[PDB]
Amino acid sequence: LLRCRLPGGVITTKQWQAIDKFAGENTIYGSIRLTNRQTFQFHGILPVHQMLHSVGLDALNDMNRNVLCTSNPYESQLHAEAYEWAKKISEHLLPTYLPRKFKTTVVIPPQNDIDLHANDMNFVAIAENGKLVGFNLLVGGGLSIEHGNKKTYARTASEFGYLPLEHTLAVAEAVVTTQRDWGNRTDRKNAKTKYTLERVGVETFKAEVERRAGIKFEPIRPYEFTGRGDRIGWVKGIDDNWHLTLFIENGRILDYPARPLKTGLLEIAKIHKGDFRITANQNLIIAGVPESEKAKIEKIAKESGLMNAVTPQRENSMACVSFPTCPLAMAEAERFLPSFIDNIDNLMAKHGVSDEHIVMRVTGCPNGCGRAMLAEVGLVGKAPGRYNLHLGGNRIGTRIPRMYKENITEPEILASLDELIGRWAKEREAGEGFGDFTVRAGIIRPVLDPARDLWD
Ligand code: SRM
Ligand code: SF4
Ligand SMILES: [K+]
Repeated sequence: LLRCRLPGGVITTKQWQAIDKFAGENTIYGSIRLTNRQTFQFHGILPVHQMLHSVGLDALNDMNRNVLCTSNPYESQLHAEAYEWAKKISEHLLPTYLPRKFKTTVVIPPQNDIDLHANDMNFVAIAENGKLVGFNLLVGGGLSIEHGNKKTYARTASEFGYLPLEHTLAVAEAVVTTQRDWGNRTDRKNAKTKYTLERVGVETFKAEVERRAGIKFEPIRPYEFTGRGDRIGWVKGIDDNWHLTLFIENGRILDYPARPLKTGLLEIAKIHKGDFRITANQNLIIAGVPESEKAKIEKIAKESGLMNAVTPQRENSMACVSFPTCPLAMAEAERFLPSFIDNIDNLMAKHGVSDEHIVMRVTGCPNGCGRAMLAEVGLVGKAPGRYNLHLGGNRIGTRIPRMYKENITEPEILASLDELIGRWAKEREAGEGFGDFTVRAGIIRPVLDPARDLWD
């Protein structure tokens, strides 16, 4: 279990070949596991720092996790600057000791693919005339909970205000230090930023950040999100460039009988002009493909089974690693997701909603790595084969789903969804998401203030 610092999930084709080699020859599993934080993991390492350092990669006292950045913006030209900033914040935050681990993102509306509400500090990019002018700052997200411990809770980030580009690093540093100083000095399970904010208050925390940064926040600049999914397939970039996002189930890159996913990515890496981008949805973008090269790349991806069509449901589902490698796993996640979505796909077809999707996530234990606490339908592992079923989040990921059923099995989960999906298929308003529908139709009460109303 070794993880690399890879801001924005951008990795070169050279770096890819290096990690592909190591993964194959020096680990028990032989796989490359793309994570939902835009980096990769090796499992069962049997020097790695030299191998990493040799291609210019460094694995993260340092409570800082990988800084995320919207991987495939609709306004393609914005990525370069946003990525440059994610990278600078990353280097800037590198060693103070944080009470708990600190997570940061750079978001480019209208996409919340990085799932900002699961993070401590978020910089939402504001652009004027194709140029970034500043960031809206949202602080305090965190999903980790402890079963039956009403003192823990998932929380969404709070808006602090807008800041011109020039103040970015000063503000980033100020949030980190304020949290470091005010974080709970006694208990580890309450030292996270989401808890500090609720203890001292957003305005109190905010005022301190302004004092330390040497700035005064301006009012929030308008922004909205329309989704969190990747743009599977070919999308037109800038110039004559194209981006091919490949759906990779569970982000597990391995050669399977008749689906040489790993070798395929190696073949592509060898002829690929630009680089790759690991997404927050555990997928991979082959970025900067000249129009003339599309066919070459597509042929390989197609042959290798990297372009096998899946339903929109499968593309919008996610699970954490869990067993067999995670020591904290309570129930299967990555290994349960595939057949579970086979079941959900059947249910979607049965109700005539096969072209629809429900943001569905499974996390193997309450730590919440699979980000089930920001899903429309979240499954939270409680024991072997048993999960807590949560409903009521929304497509864009700005609402925490309340627990609907507790410690139930797959057959029980499937029966409840069969029924709920049916009602949604028939009673929903035009373009209404499943999560919103369960809340509208009174199937589940919404979570309006997590620190106070998440638990029944
Ligand atoms: C690989 C990854 C899951 C995935 O399927 O993509 C994952 C995997 C693990 N996470 Fe996580 N976490 C990962 C994203 C997150 C997220 C979601 C996110 O950041 O977008 C969360 C929820 C958000 C949050 O932090 O509140 C998350 C909250 C945790 C926690 C609980 C943190 C807390 O504040 O209490 C732990 C346990 C701990 O650190 O104590 C943890 C622990 C772990 C460990 C490293 C278990 C351990 O401590 O020994 C898991 C490794 C399993 C394995 O065998 O590989 N992981 N984990 C995601 C790796 C991110 C990365 O590259 O660093
Ligand atoms: S949610 Fe739990 S089981 Fe899943 S990877 Fe994180 S710590 Fe392990
Ligand atoms: K995926």
